[PDB]
Amino acid sequence: EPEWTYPRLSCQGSTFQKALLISPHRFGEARGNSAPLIIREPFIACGPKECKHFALTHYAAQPGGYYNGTREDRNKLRHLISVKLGKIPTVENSIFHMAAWSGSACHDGREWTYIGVDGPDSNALIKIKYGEAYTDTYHSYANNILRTQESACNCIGGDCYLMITDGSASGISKCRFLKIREGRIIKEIFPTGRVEHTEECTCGFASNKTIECACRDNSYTAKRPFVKLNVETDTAEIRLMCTETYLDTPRPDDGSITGPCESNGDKGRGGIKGGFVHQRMASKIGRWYSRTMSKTERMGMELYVRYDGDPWTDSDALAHSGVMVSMKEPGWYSFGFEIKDKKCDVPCIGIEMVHDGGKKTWHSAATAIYCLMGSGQLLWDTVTGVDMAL
Amino acid sequence: EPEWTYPRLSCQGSTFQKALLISPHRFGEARGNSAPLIIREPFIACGPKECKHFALTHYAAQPGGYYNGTREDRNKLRHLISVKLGKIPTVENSIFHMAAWSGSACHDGREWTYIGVDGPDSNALIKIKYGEAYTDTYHSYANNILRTQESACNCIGGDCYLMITDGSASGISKCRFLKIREGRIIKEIFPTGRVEHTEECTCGFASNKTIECACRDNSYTAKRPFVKLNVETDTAEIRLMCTETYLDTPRPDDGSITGPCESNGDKGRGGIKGGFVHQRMASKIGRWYSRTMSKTERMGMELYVRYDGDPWTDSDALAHSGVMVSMKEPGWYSFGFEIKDKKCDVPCIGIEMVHDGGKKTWHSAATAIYCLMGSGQLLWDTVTGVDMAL
Amino acid sequence: EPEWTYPRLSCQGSTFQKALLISPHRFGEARGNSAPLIIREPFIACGPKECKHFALTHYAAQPGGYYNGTREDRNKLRHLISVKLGKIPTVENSIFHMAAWSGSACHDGREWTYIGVDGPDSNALIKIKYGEAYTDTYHSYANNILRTQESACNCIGGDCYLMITDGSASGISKCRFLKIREGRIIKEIFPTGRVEHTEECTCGFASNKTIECACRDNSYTAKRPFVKLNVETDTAEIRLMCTETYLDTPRPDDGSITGPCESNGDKGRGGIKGGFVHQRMASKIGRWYSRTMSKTERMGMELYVRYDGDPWTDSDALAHSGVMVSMKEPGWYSFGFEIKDKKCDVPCIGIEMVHDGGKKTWHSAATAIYCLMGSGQLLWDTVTGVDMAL
Amino acid sequence: EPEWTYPRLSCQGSTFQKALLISPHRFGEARGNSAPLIIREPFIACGPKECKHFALTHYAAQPGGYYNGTREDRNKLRHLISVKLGKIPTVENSIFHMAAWSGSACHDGREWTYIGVDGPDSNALIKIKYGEAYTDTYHSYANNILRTQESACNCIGGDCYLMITDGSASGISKCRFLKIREGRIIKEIFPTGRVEHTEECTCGFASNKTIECACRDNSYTAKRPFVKLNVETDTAEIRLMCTETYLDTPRPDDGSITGPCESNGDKGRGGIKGGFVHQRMASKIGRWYSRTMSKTERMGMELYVRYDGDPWTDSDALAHSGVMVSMKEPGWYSFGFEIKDKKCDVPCIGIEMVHDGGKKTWHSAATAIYCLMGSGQLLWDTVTGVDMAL
Ligand SMILES: CC(=O)N[C@H]1[C@H]([C@H](O)[C@H](O)CO)OC(C(=O)O)=C[C@@H]1NC(=N)N
Ligand SMILES: CC(=O)N[C@H]1[C@H]([C@H](O)[C@H](O)CO)OC(C(=O)O)=C[C@@H]1NC(=N)N
Ligand SMILES: CC(=O)N[C@H]1[C@H]([C@H](O)[C@H](O)CO)OC(C(=O)O)=C[C@@H]1NC(=N)N
Ligand SMILES: CC(=O)N[C@H]1[C@H]([C@H](O)[C@H](O)CO)OC(C(=O)O)=C[C@@H]1NC(=N)N
Ligand SMILES: *[C@@H]1O[C@H](CO)[C@@H](O)[C@H](O)[C@H]1NC(C)=O
Ligand SMILES: *[C@@H]1O[C@H](CO)[C@@H](O)[C@H](O)[C@H]1NC(C)=O
Ligand SMILES: *[C@@H]1O[C@H](CO)[C@@H](O)[C@H](O)[C@H]1NC(C)=O
Ligand SMILES: *[C@@H]1O[C@H](CO)[C@@H](O)[C@H](O)[C@H]1NC(C)=O
Ligand SMILES: [Ca+2]
Ligand SMILES: [Ca+2]
Ligand SMILES: [Ca+2]
Ligand SMILES: [Ca+2]
Ligand SMILES: [Ca+2]
Ligand SMILES: [Ca+2]
Repeated sequence: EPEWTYPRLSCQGSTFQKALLISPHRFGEARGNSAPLIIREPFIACGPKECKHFALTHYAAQPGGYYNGTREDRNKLRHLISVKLGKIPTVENSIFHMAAWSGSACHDGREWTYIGVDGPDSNALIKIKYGEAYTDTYHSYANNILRTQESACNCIGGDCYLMITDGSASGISKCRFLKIREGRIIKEIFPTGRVEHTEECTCGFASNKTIECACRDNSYTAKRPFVKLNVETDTAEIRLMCTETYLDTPRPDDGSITGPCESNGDKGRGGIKGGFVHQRMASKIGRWYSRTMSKTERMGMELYVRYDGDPWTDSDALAHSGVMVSMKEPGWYSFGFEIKDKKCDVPCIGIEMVHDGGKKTWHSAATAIYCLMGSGQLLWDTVTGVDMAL
Repeated sequence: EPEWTYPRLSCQGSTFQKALLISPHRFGEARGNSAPLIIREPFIACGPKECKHFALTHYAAQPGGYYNGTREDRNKLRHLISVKLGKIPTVENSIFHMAAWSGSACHDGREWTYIGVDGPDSNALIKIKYGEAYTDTYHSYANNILRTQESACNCIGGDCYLMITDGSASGISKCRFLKIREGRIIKEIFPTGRVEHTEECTCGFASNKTIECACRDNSYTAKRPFVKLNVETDTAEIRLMCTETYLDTPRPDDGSITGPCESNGDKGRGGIKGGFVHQRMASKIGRWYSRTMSKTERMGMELYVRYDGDPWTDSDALAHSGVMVSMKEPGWYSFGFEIKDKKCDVPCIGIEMVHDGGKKTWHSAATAIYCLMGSGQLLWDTVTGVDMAL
Repeated sequence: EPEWTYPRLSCQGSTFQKALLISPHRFGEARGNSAPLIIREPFIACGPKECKHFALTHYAAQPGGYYNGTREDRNKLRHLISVKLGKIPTVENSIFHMAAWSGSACHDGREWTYIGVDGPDSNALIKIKYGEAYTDTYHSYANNILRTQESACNCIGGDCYLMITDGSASGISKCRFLKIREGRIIKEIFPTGRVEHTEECTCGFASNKTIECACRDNSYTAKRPFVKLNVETDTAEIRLMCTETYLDTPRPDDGSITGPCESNGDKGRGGIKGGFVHQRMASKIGRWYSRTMSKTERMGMELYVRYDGDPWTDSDALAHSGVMVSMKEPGWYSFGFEIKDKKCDVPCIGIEMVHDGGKKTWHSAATAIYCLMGSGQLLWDTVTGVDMAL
Repeated sequence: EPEWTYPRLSCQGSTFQKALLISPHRFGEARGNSAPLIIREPFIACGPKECKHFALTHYAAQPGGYYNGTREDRNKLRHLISVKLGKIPTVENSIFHMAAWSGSACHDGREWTYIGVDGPDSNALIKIKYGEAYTDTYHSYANNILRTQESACNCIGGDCYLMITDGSASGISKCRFLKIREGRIIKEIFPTGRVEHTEECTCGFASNKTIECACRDNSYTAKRPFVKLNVETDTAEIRLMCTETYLDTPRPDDGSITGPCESNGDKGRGGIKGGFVHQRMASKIGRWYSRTMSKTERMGMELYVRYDGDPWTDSDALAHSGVMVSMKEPGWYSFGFEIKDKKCDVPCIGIEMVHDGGKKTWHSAATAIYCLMGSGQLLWDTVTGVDMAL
């Protein structure tokens, strides 16, 4: 039958470049004839032959009559959808997978696993589907909005790992990792370390033995919670990223948080999901990240890379590697993913560029993709091109 | 060739949970750019690899100009259509299988069999199609609207069984079962027992030897005719469900039908097609059923279960297992179906949620899907989200 | 590689029944959101796994701004298109195959052959495509609108046969048959007999040795030219159908043409393409035909069958076998085709139901399908359901 | 695996004929319900099984609200897109391959390679994608709009060759050829000879050892730079076509450029990309070319051929072989491509037919296709049928 997928060394390259923009709302004018779905929280996951562009829709299209409520996060209509990457996610092109206001998905070499969360805020539910079949669920353990990544989960040898968390957006949210095999939870991993708040982890394989995640702390710091998960022992430990280049929004000025690596610092309340992807080379490991250009608003998006070291102990600034979205453009969630070439994996970061005109109108997003490509430096930025008044 | 499908034991689990909502008319606004088909009597049937969401279209879209007639049942334009479960049944996404104002379909492991009925009321006709080929028909035997299930037929080792019935909607309608192999009827099975009115059976496998059906009596009782068809002998017997939880609409209060199990009781005229699906375990069988929350109108929908016992003699209440559709929301036909996971079958119930705004405007439906998924209790209900004035 | 296709015995059955209606313009209202293509001359051809519904479009959709000219037969924009049978032929669902104002197509077991005719009226061109590749052409031999069937060609052992004709619509048009193998003309067959005018032949296999065609004579008779083509010798002879049930429109009353089988009779000028398909049984051959209900206008469509005999010498009336389209509905071109079941072929007749409001508005058609199905008699008729004012 | 593609001898034939017209804006009326994409620089490339129709979209549809900018060449929204040849390149039918304002693509027998260029004018970048994976890039070497073919690249035994160029549009632009294998550049080939300005090469195989290109000189001459690239040594040489039939637009009258073959002549500034395709026979090679009917404007398009000889020294007129687009109709870029029949290759030329209504309104194009087909002479021209005011 198909072989189980494993992380492979990354394809040769030393800079990211602009790849593709899926800007569905370039076709949503009242005088046009299209039906782009109103979405937020897009992410991409690839199998050996194809990538799927996922998102949580509000089950409404532009132009339409259901714009009121599209700036709300959770409700009974939101669903996990996808199209093949490169197709415009319209009413007719998309697949509705399950009811969900928080999702994830990944391919293990043989089939797709889709994860969706819905239920009341105080008692929500992780629902897992493997192909066509709904296969398992997991219960709220802290009864305050159980939720997951909003990016791809990660499979090795048929075991797919997924961060879930539950708890207050203003207090404690201790995340946990599920090991899912063929749609069924075969292990629950309870992390050790700086565990007071970890959510919206962007995860990937550092090697066949370790998964790493750059996460969001919505209450205490602008440094990202950084997870190291040993896949063989099924143990995880979390400590804050020590780099002075704080990747969350809001954040203080770089290098202004004094004291040891663990110090929380100022402007900790609030957050944003951030891009992170690995370049696995025979000798070294590159960790690529993205953060907004604004320190306080979801505007702009810049690339950073650091080779080797320990993200937990190194205060050194990450190397600035290009402006993907200028400060004039919206820069909201970003996520890492990998495209499978014939013999190696191509690391990419995707960026959600939300069209926000507030609650009085529709609310949705475009997705920009940057990927490792050749050498030199990043050459061009992405604009969505949408005028929200049309 | 691929091999014939057989019922297997159900995937482990102990509660249903909200799975998927296909609400096409969320995109049918006059200022939108979509063409959801006007449909009624939706149902789902799955093969080894995919599920198809079938329905009986009025061959008209919303927005459109052919709303006069969409509250009629039978007319020369009605057709059986489908999309892969998860696609929006729109004009371009659907496949039109045959002219039909009554339908069923199922997969035997190798190919799909589609059943449609059309023709004048006095002389209607069952038409069978295997794949692309029209293979056989069956004539009206009581000359009064020959009709069928409006839910999946059931195949075992290549033999697919189908309830057909014929006769007065407020009188006698003695059903019969067709045994169809590769699109040709190879046997007629004439049931025994309480046979005066059985229609719209929701059937499935209780094991490899027995198919059971929960049906509608539109004339005499609010209790459901319960069919047990022995697949090895190709014989069937029907008796009324004895449970005090009357599953039909309209119905009297639970437990008010005094006297022996077969007593018809009060508020017998009228009916609704009802959900029913089996959870086969090694030494226990679960029978899951759905009924409206209103005793008289097609509003709401609640889940019920009972493990083991004989439906024909057990007067005990069914155990209530969640509100799938609130009293506020439409709850029309419901049906059972199973999804094929790798080693086991997943029981589900789907719910037709009709948008009823009277004869004065368009008429159509959403489909809500609930499936056995994990443990605990059912967490959330479904709303269609459609404002019929847009 | 795939086996070459051959005619097989027909599936068991003794009556045709209503199968499917593709009425695209049920979705073309000015207030709707669809784009049905404006077409005429539809036909269907099936391979082992799928049928394709072909037609000549005017390269215009309803609603639209290019209605003027859609009642003209030939122009530089017309093209042969198709969708999979059961899909609505819209702008996006259809495939444009080649420029063509006269077409044909058939599958030989391995690939599809598409034939299209365009060029000036005095010097047009047969163009043949095999899969993606344009492979051959044939030249006008009488320099007066070279044209072909407007129905499926017929392949046996990899040789596909096709009627083409050229000459005056009011005078002599001596048809010829091409034997095409893998897109290339390997033989030209010059018919013998009553050859003064044969066009728009509907052809099919009577056996592995003989192809037969019921054709149109636009100038001299209302009896159809009937072709018998021996596939082994590659010779064809044509004589008029002798049945008193004249299948052309216009036509005199049945049985009013006195004299021998060859007599032309009255009301010979004008014509219509007619349905014809074979039911090949081990012992006997049924020839199924269709003609309009009106003797003079393209209104209504009735089925007729005759078993055995010689169509050239038998004056006997064909057996009336059902009203497919009533006299209130449009009945224009009709064609035969066969659907491949697992072990046998299912004969069908398709009917073009044109929406004609004259030259001041759009002009297009619906396609109704009737197929051999069970026993008894034909039970229901087809209406397109379209109101040309919406 | 499948094997590598090699040029083969061409299918037998001696004239081109009108094959297919893809006119998307026949469906772009404000009162219609379609979304044809606004595109320019279309081209076609075929693999063993299918052809893809590529183009450079402005990421806007007709009707729509983003027409300001559609007469620009380079901007951050331009993307390489495709549909299977014969599908209408609409918003939902197309696949968006990468951000690109200059492109090429071709199939090597196993997979597709897509090439896009974007980035600032002074520092643009070639991006290569093999299948789904972004595999390599190539930097600007003259810092003045690095660009490529806008027609198919060409693969032999897995090596795909591509013309890239860089430099002033009214000065020096010395092209280079990239040899790409499975999406990675394995060699740069620096041409020899008349090298001062070569761009938008239309390339193809003259045999298994030589690729030839007919290119555009936008600065100095109306004669086309003619490249002969030896595939075995990976060396190229460029000299101007000596034919008195100048293939560029603008151009002086045929034969007015006096002096030796390499004389630049008059009306050299400005240009157009031009069609060119080979007809390989056992002992003769046919070179087919297209040019506008107007000597100064992009109006009309005529076919020309010459068999054998050396394009670099033969001053003889090319033989005129038909009007494909009349003086009345737009004739913009043209390109060559080959379709793969079972045993041989079919030469074709496609023509971009731009709808030009000025800067004041939308701008886009149809594509007309002519292919070698049978014998005789070319019979009919192509019109787009689009009224730009609708
Ligand atoms: C489950 C849920 O509602 N998650 C929210 C998320 C969350 O709200 C914060 O992370 C605080 O915990 O914030 C945001 C956000 O954009 O700030 C988007 C998410 N929207 C959705 N996932 N639908
Ligand atoms: C054959 C037919 O017309 N079936 C009717 C059905 C029927 O009248 C009752 O069951 C009484 O026999 O009622 C209903 C209904 O919703 O009450 C829908 C069905 N409509 C369709 N399935 N088309
Ligand atoms: C090639 C052509 O123009 N054929 C005509 C056809 C023909 O005109 C008569 O058969 C007389 O020879 O008539 C008709 C018709 O509907 O009467 C339709 C055809 N339309 C198209 N094939 N486009
Ligand atoms: C790279 C680029 O911008 N190419 C231009 C091209 C160019 O200006 C000339 O060849 C001079 O170098 O002209 C034209 C043109 O139609 O004249 C189209 C191209 N547009 C695009 N392919 N996007
Ligand atoms: C991971 O392990 C698999 C299976 O043993 C191997 O194919 C793959 O190349 C390994 N990845 C590395 C070395 O990064
Ligand atoms: C039914 O029998 C088949 C073998 O004939 C087996 O594969 C399947 O598991 C059985 N299922 C039940 C529920 O007995
Ligand atoms: C036609 O010939 C083929 C090949 O010999 C055979 O398979 C088929 O059954 C024959 N058809 C008849 C007997 O009608
Ligand atoms: C080129 O060579 C290949 C074998 O390497 C052969 O298949 C093909 O026919 C040849 N074509 C020409 C034009 O020489
Ligand atoms: Ca924070
Ligand atoms: Ca739509
Ligand atoms: Ca009842
Ligand atoms: Ca006639
Ligand atoms: Ca459309
Ligand atoms: Ca020039």
